[PDB]
Amino acid sequence: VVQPVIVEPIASGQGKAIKAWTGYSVSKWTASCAAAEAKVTSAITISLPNELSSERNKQLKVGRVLLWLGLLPSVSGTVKSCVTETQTTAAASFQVALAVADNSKDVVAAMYPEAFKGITLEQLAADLTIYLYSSAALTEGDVIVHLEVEHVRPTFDDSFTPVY
Amino acid sequence: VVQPVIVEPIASGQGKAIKAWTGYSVSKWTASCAAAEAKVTSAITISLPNELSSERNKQLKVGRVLLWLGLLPSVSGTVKSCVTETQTTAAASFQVALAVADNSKDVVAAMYPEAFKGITLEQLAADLTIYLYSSAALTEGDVIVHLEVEHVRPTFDDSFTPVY
Amino acid sequence: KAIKAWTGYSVSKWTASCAAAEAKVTSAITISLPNELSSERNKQLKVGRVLLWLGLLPSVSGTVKSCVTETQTTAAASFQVALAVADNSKDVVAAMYPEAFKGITLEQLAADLTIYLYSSAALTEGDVIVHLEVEHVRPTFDDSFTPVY
RNA sequence: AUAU
RNA sequence: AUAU
Repeated sequence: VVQPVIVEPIASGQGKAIKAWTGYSVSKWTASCAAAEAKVTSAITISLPNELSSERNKQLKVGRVLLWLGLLPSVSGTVKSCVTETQTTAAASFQVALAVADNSKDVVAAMYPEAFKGITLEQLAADLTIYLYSSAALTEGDVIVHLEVEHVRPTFDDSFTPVY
Repeated sequence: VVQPVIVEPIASGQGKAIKAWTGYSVSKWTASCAAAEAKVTSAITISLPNELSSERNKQLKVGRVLLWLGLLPSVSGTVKSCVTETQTTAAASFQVALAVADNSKDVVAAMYPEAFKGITLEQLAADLTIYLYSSAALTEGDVIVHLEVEHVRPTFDDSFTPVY
Repeated sequence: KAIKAWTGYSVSKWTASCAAAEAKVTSAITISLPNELSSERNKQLKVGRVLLWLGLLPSVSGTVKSCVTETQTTAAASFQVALAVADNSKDVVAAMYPEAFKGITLEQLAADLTIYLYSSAALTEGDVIVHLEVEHVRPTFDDSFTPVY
């Protein structure tokens, strides 16, 4: 039997949003890029936001990392990123990366399910780095790297600080 | 209906002792305090006592923490303490302490329920410090700081070191 | 009798080469993880029993000692603290570490502790090969192929 | 073997 | 995600 199918076309914002894990919550930050000459791989350090910085909030567990890449309207060359482990020549990140966000493709993203699981939010901040590459020269703000990280939902959100 | 009540007086030792958590035990150590002039906040590094120093032992997780303050009979000014995250200006500890041991009040202790939870015993020793303030000059020996820490009853000291 | 590993735990064995040093010097060797255990995720694996060998060359004569103990300030002190030391003067040239590193992460093994080597006589690089075997929870990942997109 |  |  041959089922005739019709492919209804989707508009941009219509992708399935991925819900987080029961008892986890996604938080997202942005990292503005550095300036660099063409074909230079730059490193960007993952900086934790603030809420996720107290000693209790730091020990949180991670468990799905999504890499976005919001380059601006006038950029031209190919741009790439990957969140890998701190590499010793930067470019090599791209040779091990389990996923690379390339603007050359339809979706400029990278997802890391089963890759950085069970890591401490602080651990994420320490043994991994974000790498950026572009075949053109970048200026202080062309590529804004979005990092979205799932982690156990915190306990402080639940109470007031006692008094006394 | 109005309930008549009599408030029978408690002497000193008569306070309730707080029991630990099933699967936990409390270790206590003393930290003698160095000398300093009046109105100066000093820093005291939390040093791990020996049982809790081997690597297996170093990773027990922390539960609730209690801070005592045993100052000797000839002291006079106000004395204050707290265990906060290693502050950049010793005196700011007091602006962020969720509990302060002021000797101006009846009980000279500070407890830390729901704060510091889940941290590693080594982490305690690393990213936190004790601060002591007094309105008068101190000499090495007054104000022995007592620190009592809850942690997973160690699996370790349930066996001898092997032979051959 | 060969010691079986634990259910779940598999044993990883790897070597490290001698450093070429002078007589009576306690040198230090850094434990570095073998590539298979090198991913961010594999590093989080928990350690179990750890064993230490000593595969010295047939002509090396003198006493050779080794122990795997927490990173030291004064290398030689390792021996005064080592829960087990490997000698060649003894019938057995091993150091078994039961209950001593039980809850550690492979990552911590590579950071928190080091390997030390003493020899009464001076050594050439490669005179003594060090074998270190670590029980670690079997990595889940070995059962999947890396995705392709 | 055990533990959370 | 797994899986306990």
